[PDB]
Amino acid sequence: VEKNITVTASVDPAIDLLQADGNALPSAVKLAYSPASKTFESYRVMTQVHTNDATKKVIVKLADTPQLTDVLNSTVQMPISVSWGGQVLSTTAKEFEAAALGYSASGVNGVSSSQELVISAAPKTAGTAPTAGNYSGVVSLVMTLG
Amino acid sequence: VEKNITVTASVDPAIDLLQADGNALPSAVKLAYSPASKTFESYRVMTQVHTNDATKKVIVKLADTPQLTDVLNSTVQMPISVSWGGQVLSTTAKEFEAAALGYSASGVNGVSSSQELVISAAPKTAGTAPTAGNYSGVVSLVMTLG
Amino acid sequence: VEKNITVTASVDPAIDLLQADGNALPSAVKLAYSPASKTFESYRVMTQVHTNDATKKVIVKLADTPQLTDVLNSTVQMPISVSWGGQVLSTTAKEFEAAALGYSASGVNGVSSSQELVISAAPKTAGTAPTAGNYSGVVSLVMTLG
Amino acid sequence: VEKNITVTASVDPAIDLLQADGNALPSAVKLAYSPASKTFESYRVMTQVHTNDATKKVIVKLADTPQLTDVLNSTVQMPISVSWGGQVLSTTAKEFEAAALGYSASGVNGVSSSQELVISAAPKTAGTAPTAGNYSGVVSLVMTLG
Amino acid sequence: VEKNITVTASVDPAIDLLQADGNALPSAVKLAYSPASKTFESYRVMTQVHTNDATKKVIVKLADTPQLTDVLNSTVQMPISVSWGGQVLSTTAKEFEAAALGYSASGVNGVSSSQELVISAAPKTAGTAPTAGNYSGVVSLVMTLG
Amino acid sequence: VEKNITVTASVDPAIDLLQADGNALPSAVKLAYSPASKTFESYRVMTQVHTNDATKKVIVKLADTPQLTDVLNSTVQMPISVSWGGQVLSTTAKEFEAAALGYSASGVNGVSSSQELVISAAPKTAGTAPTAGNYSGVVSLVMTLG
Amino acid sequence: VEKNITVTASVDPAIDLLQADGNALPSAVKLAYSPASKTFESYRVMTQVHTNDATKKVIVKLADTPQLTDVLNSTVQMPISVSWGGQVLSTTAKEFEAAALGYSASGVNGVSSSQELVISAAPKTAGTAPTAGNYSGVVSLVMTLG
Repeated sequence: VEKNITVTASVDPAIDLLQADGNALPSAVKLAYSPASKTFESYRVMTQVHTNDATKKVIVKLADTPQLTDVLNSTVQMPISVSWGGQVLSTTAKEFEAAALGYSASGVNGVSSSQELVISAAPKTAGTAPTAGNYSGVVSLVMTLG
Repeated sequence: VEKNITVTASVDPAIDLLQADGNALPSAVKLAYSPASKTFESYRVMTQVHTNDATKKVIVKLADTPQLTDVLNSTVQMPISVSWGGQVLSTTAKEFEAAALGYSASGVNGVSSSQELVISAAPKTAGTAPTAGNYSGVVSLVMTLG
Repeated sequence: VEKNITVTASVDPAIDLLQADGNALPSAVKLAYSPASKTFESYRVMTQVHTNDATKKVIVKLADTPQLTDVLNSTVQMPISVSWGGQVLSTTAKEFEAAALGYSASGVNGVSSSQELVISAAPKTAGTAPTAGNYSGVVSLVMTLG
Repeated sequence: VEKNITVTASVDPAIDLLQADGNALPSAVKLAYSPASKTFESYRVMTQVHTNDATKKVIVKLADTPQLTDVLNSTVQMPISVSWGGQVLSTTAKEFEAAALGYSASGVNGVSSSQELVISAAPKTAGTAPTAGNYSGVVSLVMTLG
Repeated sequence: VEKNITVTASVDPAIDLLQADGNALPSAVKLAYSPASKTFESYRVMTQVHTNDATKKVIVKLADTPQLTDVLNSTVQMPISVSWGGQVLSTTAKEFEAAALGYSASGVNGVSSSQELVISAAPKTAGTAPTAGNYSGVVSLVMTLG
Repeated sequence: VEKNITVTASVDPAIDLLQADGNALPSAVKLAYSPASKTFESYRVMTQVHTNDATKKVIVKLADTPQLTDVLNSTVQMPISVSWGGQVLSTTAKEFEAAALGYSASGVNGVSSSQELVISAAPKTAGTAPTAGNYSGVVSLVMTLG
Repeated sequence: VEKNITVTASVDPAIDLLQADGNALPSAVKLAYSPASKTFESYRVMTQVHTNDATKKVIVKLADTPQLTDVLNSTVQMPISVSWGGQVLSTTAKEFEAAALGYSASGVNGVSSSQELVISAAPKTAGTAPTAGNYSGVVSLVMTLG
């Protein structure tokens, strides 16, 4: 037999995010709506940033405001909230100092301390249940070196 | 770098199931077979039901009779048994009263007492060892409000 | 709501391993490294073997020599040592007699006495600290009936 | 049968924490709230630090301020307090001298005397009961050598 | 090193149970069976109830009738008997008056006198030895304020 | 509140060991080392055997030769010596007659006279102090009816 | 409605590879690049070989040397390393004996023990970061019977 396995990779020499255990971030996450409290469960994962130069600050921002949208009704939207390193991310660029990230906390140089990434969504109107259906959205997290 | 994390969610304003610790139910379970006793281990998890209205009864049923089937032989089947709240579930719809579920037992309104969910399988013929191989199946648990 | 829980199972009519309390073996284990003594902590669990026929001997072997490898450097390796029933396992097949396992020690037929399984790792060079990073590996324990 | 047990380990040649009995620290802890005194129970464990070089000081800090957050409401928070070696830990780095830790108190070189680790939480407003629900959080304890 | 310790807590502002020495109740108990008398040993622990309001009665009940079940045979069952405060608990709700509990017997307000909790099991048929194997079950004790 | 207490039990209809006061045997024991005499303290407990049939002999043996091993060095071992009923136990099976055990010495039928169980360890080389550290081991006592 | 689902299959009566859980191998894999260590993450999957005749040896080779190439610059290349069964694969043909594969380890005849497949890539010049961009490549694994 012949088995053609396609191998693909994306390379950025400067920066990237990886999980605290040394694995790539998940490509998809699942949220749960609970009717009693009218809110969605948050997704939390501990991430470490790998950098080529540890002396420069890190700028984190979102490419666009993420929104959960119904697969059958593009009109219905629900905002998505993303926070990294304990601060809420948005289109405006946040800045993290190199000393705050704690590079080389372990024996590996260029790897910072674990930073928590939180993904969550809320109804667009407070105290109102969202319309039934399946929702989907994309969070475009952009990280660049100072 | 840019990391496109896809966020998806399914919303039902009326009812749903969550674990007793406030987490979504597992998407996959594993059963073990012991050759000496010719039986499979059961999977048990404690679940709590969240409802928009606590005064209505709850109807629980299975969409279809689940069966473990060999991944390499669709002919070989093994029945799966599912029980929730201490009663055996089937295609015929069971009914649970609102008072039996014990809503608002804790300080959170609309959340009932913990109900145990049991997943298990048995050989289709009693006292006969199943054929060797890998088996798989899907349990489609359907819960609706009265 | 509909919740599609996938149920999967692997069946071998002859033999398998289970924990002494009647649970499946863990799918993952964690080792701890202490800088002071340059050695890793061992993982120990008490297991019982279930057999269809108690009169036959048991052959235990490893599919391949396990090694801890760095997730970021496939070149760096650390050997893993596995021992079951008080004897060191390897690629060469060990043999355990049916009388040594003590079948039906309790009231259940076909279940032997508790056998200890030990998982441990050591640096590839004695007296040298391993390179910092996260390591991973797989132990493929193979058990077959005589 | 074949049983694929995944073995993973994290190695830091310089420093780490272990329990006083020579076991890894627990990955999860449980706190208890008492309605009568409006306070949470503290978690206490005796830990020993293992070092490659016993002549250097030890710096202990938290990667971020831990907070207990409701699994269903990311808005509700409760601060977590962590203290090690009798001093309260925070984002600002504490320093412990090598003589204060008492290295080689027993016959093992590079192992210090037992240091107590305390994990506790309190309501964000004094004298006010927290909202009912399930809370979760992560404490990221960072220890590095001087 | 970085050590991510997960901290979790469950909060009910009204009521809860704690041990007489101020510790959380055990999450697991062990029963012993003696062949000579055909009965199981009882588990006894002294508990104190903490309440936000000491003037209201206390309702105690079980979410479902607990049963010991064989880990390898879901058909085999053994009933579990639970009694708190000297009275047998069941699905029907018991009621304890605020004066009978003796609140503030010591210097701490809102804490009652010690109440004994008894967990025990018996064979489903009197005078018959249970089938050999390992048994497990869950007791869901529900306590609410009047 | 809801408190999920897990109840588990192991049943053997034929035989078992219990303490002379009617309690289960301890799951863990502690040994002390005195530098002055290069020996370990022995652990002694008085046990009574409960049997379904008092006319049959009792066979007592160890599943494997117990050894104290260093938690940080699996190479270092220390033998453990176990004796029950005044005779040294080993892998080879001992036999105790029904008349020697003195069944029904008290008013309870099927319960024998008190038999002493001794657990002790010694250095693997006589007159040599063991290496410093923490040691652990498991004694697998197997008792079966004739 | 009419839904035209195209069904296609490739048949080789002699040999093929499947995952250890009985699924086809993935058609695409993703590699992660970390700037700090200047290396790519490896892809590891456990595979089992199915054969028509278990007495013949197995020859494994690559059709051509795989290389990661930039989608926008065909000049930029990065070598891909593939290893199966613990040995590095190349254009020269490796040979695996029928006894080393351990056929019929489980109850299914003609299925061998689990063999690990590793896919990884490295920069063409050691210690040099690859040029930024998206890379792609194909691994043509050829397996034939002796």
